Amino acid sequence: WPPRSYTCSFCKREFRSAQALGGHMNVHRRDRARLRL
Ligand SMILES: [Cd+2]
Repeated sequence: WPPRSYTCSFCKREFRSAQALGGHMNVHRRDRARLRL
């Protein structure tokens, strides 16, 4: 978890937001889409 960027844990993806991550983590629910992993 860097200063100018944060992780969702579930997508282990670094983002440049705060509230967008909180919301983006709550949007998590299965894959149900493409993407190899
Ligand atoms: Cd996420």
